[PDB]
Amino acid sequence: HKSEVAHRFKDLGEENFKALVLIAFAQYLQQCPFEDHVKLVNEVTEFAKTCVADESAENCDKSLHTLFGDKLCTVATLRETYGEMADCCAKQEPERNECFLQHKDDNPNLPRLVRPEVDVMCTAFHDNEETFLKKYLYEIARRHPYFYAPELLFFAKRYKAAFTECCQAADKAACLLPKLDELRDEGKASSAKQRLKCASLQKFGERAFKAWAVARLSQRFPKAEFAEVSKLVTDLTKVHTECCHGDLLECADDRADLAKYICENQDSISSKLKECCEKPLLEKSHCIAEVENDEMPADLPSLAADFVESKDVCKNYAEAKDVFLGMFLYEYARRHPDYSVVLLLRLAKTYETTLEKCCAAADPHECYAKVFDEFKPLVEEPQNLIKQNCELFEQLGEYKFQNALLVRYTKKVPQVSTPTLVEVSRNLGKVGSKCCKHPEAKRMPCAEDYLSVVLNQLCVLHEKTPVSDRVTKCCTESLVNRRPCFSALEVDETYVPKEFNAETFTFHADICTLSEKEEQIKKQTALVELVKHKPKATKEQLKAVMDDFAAFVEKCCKADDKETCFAEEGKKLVAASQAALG
Ligand SMILES: CCCC1C(=O)N2C(N(C)C)=Nc3ccc(C)cc3N2C1=O
Ligand SMILES: CCCC1C(=O)N2C(N(C)C)=Nc3ccc(C)cc3N2C1=O
Ligand SMILES: CCCCCCCCCCCCCC(=O)O
Repeated sequence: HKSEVAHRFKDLGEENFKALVLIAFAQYLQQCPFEDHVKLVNEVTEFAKTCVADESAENCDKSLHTLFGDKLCTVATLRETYGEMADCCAKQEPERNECFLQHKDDNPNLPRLVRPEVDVMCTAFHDNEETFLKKYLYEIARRHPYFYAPELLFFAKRYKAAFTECCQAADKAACLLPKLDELRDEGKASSAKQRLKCASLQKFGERAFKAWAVARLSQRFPKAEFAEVSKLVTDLTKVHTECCHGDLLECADDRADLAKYICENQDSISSKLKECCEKPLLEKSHCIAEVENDEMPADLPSLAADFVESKDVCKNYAEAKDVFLGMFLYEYARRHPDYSVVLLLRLAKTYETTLEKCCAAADPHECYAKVFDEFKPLVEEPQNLIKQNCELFEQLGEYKFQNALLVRYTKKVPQVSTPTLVEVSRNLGKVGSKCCKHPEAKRMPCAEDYLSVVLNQLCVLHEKTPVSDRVTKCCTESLVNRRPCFSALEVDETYVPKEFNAETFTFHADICTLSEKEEQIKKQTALVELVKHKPKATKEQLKAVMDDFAAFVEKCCKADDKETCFAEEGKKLVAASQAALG
């Protein structure tokens, strides 16, 4: 109505409002201490209540951006702490706001957040729950300036549930830690995806984004009309554009609008939206974004009717290429919730290439008549990888599967650093343990989603520390040829064995007191190193060596006077192994 703040306050509720204002300020004033942020929040909340009480009270008519900017420009240390940014206060809206986004550091030099001992966490939680959770929101928000504030709040609440549930438990640690580790993972995954989507829109452009969207939305809402999907793809692209620019308000209003639109037209979009559409304003978007795929229409024609057999294919195509290709994708995707999005893009691209040639050929219909046959090998490549890799994972376990990946990628890109190879391999191993659990129907989408982030993170590191032209080739390839380009990597013939280093292969009894995760990482680091030294070793030779090693440990650890055993037997092992691998 007349007062924007009061409106949001009433819509949101005091609790969420305060949470959001806190996240907002922390995302910009990433450097100010916690105590300072709490004060601003109180002041803004006070102001808010004033406007709710009397919508005509002073300033209550000012816009959110203006109000937000004015308070921001209140920090006296502004110039001394952010310098350049303070200059923004001299500008006027909307340049002031714009000037602020331009100075929001996407990655500050803040210290890593250390997880305290479970007992101190629980105690702090019980003694001052309110500030325990706000501190949490503060620390996270300031480290992820672009994380969509509301998603952040969603994470906060699960964070609180974990403490409520686990601090009462008989065995707090066994209950809390795992929930915390999972939260961190999901949080980092979610954050990495948001950045990934924004980066994509930048490099690859809008068209490619809309394409990605048509496909994903079609698998989700297979009953919706193409017209509806187009409309959505359009608004969703605007949303991400604004959300990527960093402006929280616009981002939020766009998402709110999209969600209501969807909920009002839900009976013609998807049946699986009842649940999501009842939830509170703050959770609609979140819910809808993760809503389960709907059941697909029962009486659905063969694509080849409208896209191969038809006589007016080139006519309909020439008439509006993108649109036609859009309908193709839409048709292909809603019949395949089991394909990864990028696979659907590959087919679409293939179809496009074909139409581009064939529509300028003698008899078009004869040129593009067998195009669908060109899809089969494209669809099959990713399918067999899943099958082959998931079976291997069912046999060996996550850990031994991770060891297999280690041997496999170290041989492919020996140049990469050992610690990097270890991390990426463990993560890939995780993708296997979380996706192979599902039935074929959902394996590909699962892998696609996790692999996209793992691969991008891979590219980022490497981008900073280049080591191989091949990796950079794949990393700068189309985000549709990316995974395939990495799958096509072959053993490196050139790589010359690393000079033997005795130190690298000597172990002390400390490895026994080490924690599993610690032990594994130590063993795996030796593994990569072994492979870098003897890149021609075969699975059998390696297998054999690892076995001896297995014993070696179990033998030394769990045996009177361990230190000695690791220096005596260790000498033997290392010597024998070298001869074995000549
Ligand atoms: C190095 C990562 C440490 C780290 C961590 O444990 N976090 C956490 N906790 C405490 C559950 N929750 C998060 C949720 C989302 C994001 C984006 C980040 C975190 N957060 C971290 O940054
Ligand atoms: C893969 C899920 C398809 C998908 C979907 O339904 N989305 C949606 N709505 C409300 C349509 N809003 C978004 C808001 C935030 C994020 C991060 C993602 C989406 N968006 C999607 O990407
Ligand atoms: C709303 C209609 C837009 C859909 C456009 C269809 C484009 C499909 C081609 C695949 C795009 C991948 C980009 C590329 O690598 O060339």
